[PDB]
Amino acid sequence: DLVWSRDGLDWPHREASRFIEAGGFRWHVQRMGSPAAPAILLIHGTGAASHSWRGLAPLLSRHYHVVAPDLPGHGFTQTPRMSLPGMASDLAALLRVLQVAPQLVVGHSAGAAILARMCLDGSIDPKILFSLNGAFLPYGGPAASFFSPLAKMLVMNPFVPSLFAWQAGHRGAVERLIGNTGSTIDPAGIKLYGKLVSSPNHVAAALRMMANWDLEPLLKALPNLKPLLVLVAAEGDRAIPPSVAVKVREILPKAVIERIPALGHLAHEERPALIAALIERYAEKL
Repeated sequence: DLVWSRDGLDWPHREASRFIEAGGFRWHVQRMGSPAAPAILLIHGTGAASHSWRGLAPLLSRHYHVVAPDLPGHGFTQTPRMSLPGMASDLAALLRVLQVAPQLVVGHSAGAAILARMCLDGSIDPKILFSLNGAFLPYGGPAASFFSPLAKMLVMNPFVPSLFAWQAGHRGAVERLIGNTGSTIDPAGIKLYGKLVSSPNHVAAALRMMANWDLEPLLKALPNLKPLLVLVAAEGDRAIPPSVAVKVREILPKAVIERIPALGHLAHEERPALIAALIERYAEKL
C-alpha cells in the first residue's frame, strides 16, 4: 500500500531517504550528518518508522553519522521470519551493504531488544547501547504464555490488519492510541502515524512481529552483553512501565537507569533535545 512517490511526500527529512537492497529485499533508510563521523544507529519500535527519529536525528547529525532504517515490513521498507533473531540478522545484512560499524546505538521499545540481540550475535560492537523505554520483558507479563499462541492465530488471518487499519483511520483514533501510551506529540507527527496505521501491510507487519516475539532466549544471554546499557525510563510510560528497566538491571547489574518524570512512551518524540543531551553526556565519557 505504501508507495514513496505517492504516500511519502510529506515524510520528514525526505532528502535523507534512500532505498537500499540488502538481505534479499529493499530497505528505506535515512542518513544524516557526515559519513565519516562516528556512526549512530537508531532503531524504532514496533509499528513505527524512521519518522519517529525526526526530532532527534538532526540534533545528533552535528556530531555523528545518523543511520535510521524502517524495520522490515514497516513504513517504506518491504516485507521479507519476522522474529527477533530474524530481524537482528537482516539488519546486520543492511549494515554490511552500507558498510557501517556503529559506535553508539539507540533503540526505542522493541528496537532496544533488537539491538541487544545484534550485540550478542557479535554482528556489531558499539560502546554504548541506549535503551529508550526498551521492551525487554514480554508485553503484559507471563500472561504471554497464554496470549502467545492465540495471537499467532490472529496474525494468520489477513482480515485482522485490514480491520485494525480501517478502525484506526477514524478521526481521533491515532491521538487516542498515542495518548494511551502516555505521550502527546505534534499534529504533523499524528498525521504521519495516521498514514502508517491506515496501511494494512504496515499493521500486518507490526502484528506478526508481536506474535513471533520471544524474549526468553535474549534474557538468558543478556548477562554477557559487552556494551554499556543505558536504560532510559520515562515514568509516564504506560505501555512499558519504568519497572521493566529495574528488572533488566536485576539481570545485568552493570546496567544503568536514567529516570525521566512525566514523559510517556514517545519521550524522544516529545522532547528530543532532552534525549540528545543525555546521549551526549554519556558519549563524552569516552
